[PDB]
Amino acid sequence: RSVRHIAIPAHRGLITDRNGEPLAVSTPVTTLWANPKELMTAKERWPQLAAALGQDTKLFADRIEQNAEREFIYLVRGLTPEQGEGVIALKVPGVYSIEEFRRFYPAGEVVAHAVGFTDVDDRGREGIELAFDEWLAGVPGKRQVLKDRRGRVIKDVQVTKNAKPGKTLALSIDLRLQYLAHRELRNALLENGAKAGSLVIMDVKTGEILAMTNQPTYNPNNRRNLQPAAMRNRAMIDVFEPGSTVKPFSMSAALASGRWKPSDIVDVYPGTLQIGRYTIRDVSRNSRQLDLTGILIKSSNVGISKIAFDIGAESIYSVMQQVGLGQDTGLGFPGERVGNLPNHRKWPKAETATLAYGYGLSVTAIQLAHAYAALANDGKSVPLSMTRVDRVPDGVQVISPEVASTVQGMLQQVVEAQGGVFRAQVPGYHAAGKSGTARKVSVGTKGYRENAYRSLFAGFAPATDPRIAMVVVIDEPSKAGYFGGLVSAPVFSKVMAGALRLMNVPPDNLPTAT
Ligand SMILES: *C(=O)[C@@H](NC(=O)[C@H](NC(=O)N1CCN(CC)C(=O)C1=O)c1ccc(O)cc1)[C@@H]1N[C@@H](C(=O)O)[C@@H](C)CS1
Ligand SMILES: [Cl-]
Ligand SMILES: [Cl-]
Ligand SMILES: [Cl-]
Repeated sequence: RSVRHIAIPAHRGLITDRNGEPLAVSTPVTTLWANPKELMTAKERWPQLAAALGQDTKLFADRIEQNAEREFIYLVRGLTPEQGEGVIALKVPGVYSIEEFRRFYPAGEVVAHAVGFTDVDDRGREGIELAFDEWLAGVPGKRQVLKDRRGRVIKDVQVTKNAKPGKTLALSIDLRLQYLAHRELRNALLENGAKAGSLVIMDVKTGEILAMTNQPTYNPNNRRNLQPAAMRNRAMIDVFEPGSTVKPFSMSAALASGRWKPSDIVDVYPGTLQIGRYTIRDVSRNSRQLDLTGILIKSSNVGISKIAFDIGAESIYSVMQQVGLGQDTGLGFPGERVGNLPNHRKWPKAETATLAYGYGLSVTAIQLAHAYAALANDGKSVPLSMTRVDRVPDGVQVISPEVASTVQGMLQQVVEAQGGVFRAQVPGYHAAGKSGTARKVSVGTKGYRENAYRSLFAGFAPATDPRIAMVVVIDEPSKAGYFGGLVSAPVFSKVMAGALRLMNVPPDNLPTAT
């Protein structure tokens, strides 16, 4: 007869949203174990015990007989505390209970990518659970039990070490906006027959990530049939060419250069522009000349190319780096990518062009939203945060108030003007933003696919005092068009309207309110 040492399960720290809503919680459960040696002295209680555990009488009997010489086996794990003491009430000799915890995710698939999960051993393996594992993990206690010759538990002798709970972590996420964002992205995925998507909502003034959702997603409370594809927090860990969505930054470089002003007109006839062996092409070849604003409204590649040739790549590269494209966010989310902003010594005409209209670089959805947040925040960039922020941090002026203000105005025109991106309009509010439509990279070679696109829309609102920026990305829609302003803009409209209402933001455009 010896003294066995056994663990005292500790509480894992609570993860909440920014308002205290539970996202990850350690819920008390009871596991039943048995001493076969003791159970063998009470065989006639078996059929009753077997039925209380929902097991076939003979199969249960087989289990115990196969482990007869043994002193410890598990009967069932993770019952409710009531279920456990219900069975313990049967007073079957050799049946014991252990009070433990199971990690439970109340929002399930809605916040799976941000939150992640713990594995069997209670260690974080994905998402925030992994990133803050040290913080969240408690330290298990220990106690001593005396058992006799036949393994029968005789006495609880002492607690050698108390258990200590993990610490509470409050995320920057607003679960209300996360629900709204999650449902709308799913709907659009399904309407459009798309393969994947992301949606990011950011507070432009504080840097707090208010929502981050992706499709495909999964249920962390039930991972039985989980495939690896569904696990990716795409918004942070997948990179893409932003296409036309970087034009407002190219345009920001232009206005900062002293060589351009909004009234300037650019001749974009014939809608192509040969340079070398490569042809810069416009998709909407309907106008012959466009002012600066009209270059954004019609999303003219030729137009932006000509401005780019005039100002040079370095000024464009510069603004893109400054707003944080291809830069480290400093969030340290597991697997998070920085993307790439190519740095050349000599910038040929083509590479200057393709950079200015958003190819040759790669960003994440979170980075894109960050850049639009800076633009919306009168040119002041603020560090990203995925945890609740108490004090509004000190920002860095990355674009002058004046340039930012002008570019905000052009983007508002992109949504509201005739021939604009009208599906992006937000009932009740003035919205600003920019669509994008980008050919996907060829599988198995260099170059681009002729029929697979990524639909983008990026923006902020309300125009008169911007509070939130948003990025909607949808991959390979195949059912109802593929242009950014057809596919992603209506999602922007719907989510933005809901978000601003949920945040009680006063409407700034009542003739369209509800
Ligand atoms: C902004 O996103 C614009 N989109 C396009 O021009 C794309 N272009 C491309 O995907 N690519 C791929 C790679 N290269 C060489 C490296 C290119 O030169 C290039 O242009 C595009 C291509 C085909 C089709 O059918 C559509 C788009 C403009 N933005 C949109 C928008 O706002 O969503 C529109 C309305 C005009 S095209
Ligand atoms: Cl990276
Ligand atoms: Cl953070
Ligand atoms: Cl791609």
